[PDB]
Amino acid sequence: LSALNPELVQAVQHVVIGPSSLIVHFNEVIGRGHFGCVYHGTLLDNDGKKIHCAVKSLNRITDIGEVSQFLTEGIIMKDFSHPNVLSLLGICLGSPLVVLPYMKHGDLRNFIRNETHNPTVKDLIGFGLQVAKGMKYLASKKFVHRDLAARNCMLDEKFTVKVADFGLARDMYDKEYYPVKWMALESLQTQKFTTKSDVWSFGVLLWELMTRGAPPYPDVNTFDITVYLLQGRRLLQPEYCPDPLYEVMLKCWHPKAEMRPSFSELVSRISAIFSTFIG
Ligand SMILES: c1ccc(Cc2c[nH]c3ncc(-c4cnn(C5CCNCC5)c4)cc23)cc1
Repeated sequence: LSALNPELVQAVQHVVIGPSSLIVHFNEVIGRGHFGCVYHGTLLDNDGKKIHCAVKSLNRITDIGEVSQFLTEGIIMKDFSHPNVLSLLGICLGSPLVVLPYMKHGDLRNFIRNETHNPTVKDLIGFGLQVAKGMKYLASKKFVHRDLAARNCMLDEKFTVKVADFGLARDMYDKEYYPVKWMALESLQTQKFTTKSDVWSFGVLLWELMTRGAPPYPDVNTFDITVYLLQGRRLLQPEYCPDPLYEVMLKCWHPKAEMRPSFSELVSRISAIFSTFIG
């Protein structure tokens, strides 16, 4: 660690959590191993307030080159915070640690699929509006997510949705062993991603919300999706999805990227749909 470049060490000081400020429960994993090496932890802020956090161990990092790159991703991610985006609490330098807020309800897809939970149509549109707000923020920063889906959004104790799976929180489902159906048509054809291809993914995420986590295009092979979309076939209107909300989804799947709504337009249109419900 003494081999680290000093101007880079100075640069990362506002992101670094001192080892005396973090208590990691290496004996308690979060999510039964489904999210890899992530543990319960306790972060002590400057005032001594105890913060329940999720601590990911980055075992895939060994050399000083990978360590430096990890410090930079930390510096960049610390500048991203919004109520609807998973916010980095900090980093710790065993293996390097990524400290994230604790999300009581885990991923959005498993929450809406859980038979014991009963989110209303209002609550579901509300989750889609929160995702649109988080994406509007990421898009304003010229950030292209590339993997927006309900599995990649987290839900906290106050039912606030956090767009995740970016920066140091990427490869969320990295399991140790012993997304073509969300992609825009041009991304399937050219392998190039833009904010307008994230708008497409957003439309598929809206459809996941309104069907309470059903898998998209279950009868279509991942190889056959391109042709299916070129024929002008699209995901159908879910049973209890309001028509103006389905109109919004169809706009997200326009074959011409330039004709799709912006995330700013999506927040505007969805906020007005959301306001029609009693609460
Ligand atoms: C890297 C990047 C992002 C993560 C995601 C993550 C960050 N903070 C979390 N806080 C809690 C949980 C989580 C997982 N499952 N659960 C619950 C679900 C309801 N039943 C009890 C368990 C909570 C996940 C995360 C991980 C690694």
